[PDB]
Amino acid sequence: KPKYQVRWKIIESYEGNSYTFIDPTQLPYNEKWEFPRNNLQFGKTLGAGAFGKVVEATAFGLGKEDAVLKVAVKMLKSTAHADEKEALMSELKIMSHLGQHENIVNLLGACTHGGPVLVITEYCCYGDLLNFLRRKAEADLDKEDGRPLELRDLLHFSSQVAQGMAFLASKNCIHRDVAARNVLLTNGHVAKIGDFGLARDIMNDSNYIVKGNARLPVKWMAPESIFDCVYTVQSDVWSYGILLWEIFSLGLNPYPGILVNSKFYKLVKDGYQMAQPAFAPKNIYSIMQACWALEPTHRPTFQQICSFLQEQAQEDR
Repeated sequence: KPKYQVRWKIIESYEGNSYTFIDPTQLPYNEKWEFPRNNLQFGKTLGAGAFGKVVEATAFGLGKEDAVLKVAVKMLKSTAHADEKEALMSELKIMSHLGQHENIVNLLGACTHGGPVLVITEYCCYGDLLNFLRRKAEADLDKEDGRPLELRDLLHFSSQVAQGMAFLASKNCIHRDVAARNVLLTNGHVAKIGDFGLARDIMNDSNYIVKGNARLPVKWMAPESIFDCVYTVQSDVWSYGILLWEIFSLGLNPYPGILVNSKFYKLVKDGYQMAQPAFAPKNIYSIMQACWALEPTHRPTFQQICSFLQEQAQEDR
């Protein structure tokens, strides 16, 4: 139409050489997540998109009777396209199924009776990584005032996302939209990877380009995804290299000013790459370059990258 959808996938297998993915529609909703709508106290909108919004709420009695806890709750618009209504449910499901991790935005519960479906996730008080970076980069002190960004901060964001990604990969999960806009920062500026597409307006985002069938983040995509339509863990690693660029350029748009052709697609497949970002050390740039290997199997792994970046961040004796 297009409709709202999150583009995560989970592999069943495995055996082709072809992938068969889980149909989330057939997954069961575990009722353990159910939370009373009235035990939520709604607050400010964290982001409102074309298909729905993401709202901050205060939850009472979640996981413990006395608990008071700031949460993020996802919801669709009143005029929801019949499903969608299911995509939000899928949702949820894929996400039950994955389990918890420190560096992913975690599911906390859901409201499925007494009104429209609500999905309760972890609240992230500093918002998305992209805006944070851009807000610290802007030169005006009435807006932002704080400690100056340093290399160690950028390494922390990078290793924290890599770790979250290493987890998903371990659980046969392909994100399909790793990007600074989808990394959210929690207490102590700890990075978490999720999907914040509901909060954004996809129809007027120059990052999402009509590629025949759908509207895809082509600048963050491996050549074989464009191609060719192949998505893998290695394909998410390519997107991570783009994310690395996003981080070490402090929020600049990838391939800045490049006319997204053709042609552009062919040039990338024939091995065009972005120049070194302003604030990337040579050795971080060489991670980017490795993430953009034309041979998917020559790309590094999230765990490798994670370890390397945790090592680099280590303050000397």
